[PDB]
Amino acid sequence: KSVQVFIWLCLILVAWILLFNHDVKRSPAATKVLKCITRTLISILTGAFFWLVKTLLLKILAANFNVNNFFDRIQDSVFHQYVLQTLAWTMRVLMEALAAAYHVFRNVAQPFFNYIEEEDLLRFMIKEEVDLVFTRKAFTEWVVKVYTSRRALAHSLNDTKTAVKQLNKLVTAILMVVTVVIWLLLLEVATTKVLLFFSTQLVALAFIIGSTCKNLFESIVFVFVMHPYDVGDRCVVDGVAMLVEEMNLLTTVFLKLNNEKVYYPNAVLATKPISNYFRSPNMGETVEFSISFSTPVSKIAHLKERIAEYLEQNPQHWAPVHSVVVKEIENMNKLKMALYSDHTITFQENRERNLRRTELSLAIKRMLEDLHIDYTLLPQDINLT
Amino acid sequence: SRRALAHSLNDTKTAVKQLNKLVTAILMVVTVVIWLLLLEVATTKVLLFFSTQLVALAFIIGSTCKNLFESIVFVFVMHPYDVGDRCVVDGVAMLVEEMNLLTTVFLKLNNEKVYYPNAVLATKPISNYFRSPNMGETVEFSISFSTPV
Amino acid sequence: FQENRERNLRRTELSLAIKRMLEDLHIDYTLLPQDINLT
Repeated sequence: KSVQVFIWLCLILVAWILLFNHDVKRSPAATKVLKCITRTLISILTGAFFWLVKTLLLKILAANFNVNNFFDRIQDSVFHQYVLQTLAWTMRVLMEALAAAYHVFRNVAQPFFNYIEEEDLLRFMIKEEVDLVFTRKAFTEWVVKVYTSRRALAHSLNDTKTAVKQLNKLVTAILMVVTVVIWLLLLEVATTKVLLFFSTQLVALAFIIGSTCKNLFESIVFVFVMHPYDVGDRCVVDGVAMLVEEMNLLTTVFLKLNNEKVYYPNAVLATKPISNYFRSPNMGETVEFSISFSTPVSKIAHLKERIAEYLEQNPQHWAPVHSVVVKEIENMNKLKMALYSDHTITFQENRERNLRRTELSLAIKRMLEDLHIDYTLLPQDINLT
Repeated sequence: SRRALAHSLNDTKTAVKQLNKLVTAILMVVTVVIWLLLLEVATTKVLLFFSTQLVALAFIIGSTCKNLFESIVFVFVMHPYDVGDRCVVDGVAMLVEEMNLLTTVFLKLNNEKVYYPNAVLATKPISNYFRSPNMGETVEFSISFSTPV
Repeated sequence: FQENRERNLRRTELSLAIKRMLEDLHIDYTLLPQDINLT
């Protein structure tokens, strides 16, 4: 549509030029109005060109956001469509997009059949599709997680579109003001001295508003170019973890682990390093405990074996790979012990992370108690008088 | 090591491609404006207005362009690390992940993903384990003063 | 230190070895004695 209107207007301009190109001086007054009309036509042509470049910039930014998120958005949409069947166009579908779901899934599944009913899936989709898509409770939890992910994707799309809309509003404002001032200058309405006074006033306007414009440009470069996180991602800034809430071009809204709302200037964030749990691989855990220096090495080997068996017998929570080390020896009485193991998830699920860590710590405490590993204070020599 | 080398080559090529895209953009805009000026299409006053608007565009975008140029100078000229190298920044060890011209992605020892502005890294000192020689170890223990020599 | 896990495992092994060697030699640490006057 943009190129269509542009070519229409340029054809209008060239047609006007061809008709009046002939040297036919109807009247001196006619020449003045003809010059004014020509200047206005070329001014609106420049305005249309500015509109074209504006829409090109906005569309390339939208395409970058698409290459960033729309792939996962379409994947989630396809997964939701497949789940519903068992129980551009993609952009439009994404924009359009608990207990009840679990009850519906249970009703669909055959009574007294914990596993997913293959017959029901076969009647609704192909066997290969059902296998690719694939305990009723686990299926319900996965469906709830997929619904939450789709809601988060929709919120992220809305945030991106709102940021793009605000950027479009700002760019359109500057474009319109530039177009009107260009039309005024081409009409040649002001004298030289007044034009110089306007020039120095524009220089002062620049000197003043340019600091905030630089801040704004840095913020949008951080938001779009760097693009460190999406809406709903749990991120750490200056050592404190939060959750992304909004995507304003000049600020970002965060929720702390206590649900406290926070506001951060995007320019300030650009200077700081940013960490993202959602985009990170499976995260690592660490537990610290202390034991006496007199502990035999055999007990340490037994503890290592118990840790290994406990970690390998719980693959749904912990990866088999793990390490146990000694940090330092204090006064030849205390040994500092550290365990390292990786979850099957990231720190995005903070509550699940903490529950799993508590379970692992209690398990390690029980294993240490079983092995009779003890800690002791250094004996004190007292001389009476 | 071969996989890491391939990843490093891909990261370098992607950084070069982004740099090429940016340079091509500025080159194309400069070429079209040069063509317009040589065609002599605009009047003097409109040209002066365009000149002051370009001056304002410079005043605004030049801070970010300076940051970008510092970042690319740090990435290419200084070149302190490669992809997959384990480096220490501000006392914390990490692993290089990506080689963006304006940012670098790191993985901490807990596998946590981190983002650092390349301009900020340029100001800080950087340590690299991969490029370092065989490293030294140290162990501390305490004993009584009455211990015989 | 690129192989952080191997580095830490080797350091732990060395620390345990040093602990065993110190225990064999009967090298000990002691707190300073405290003088107490009853009333």
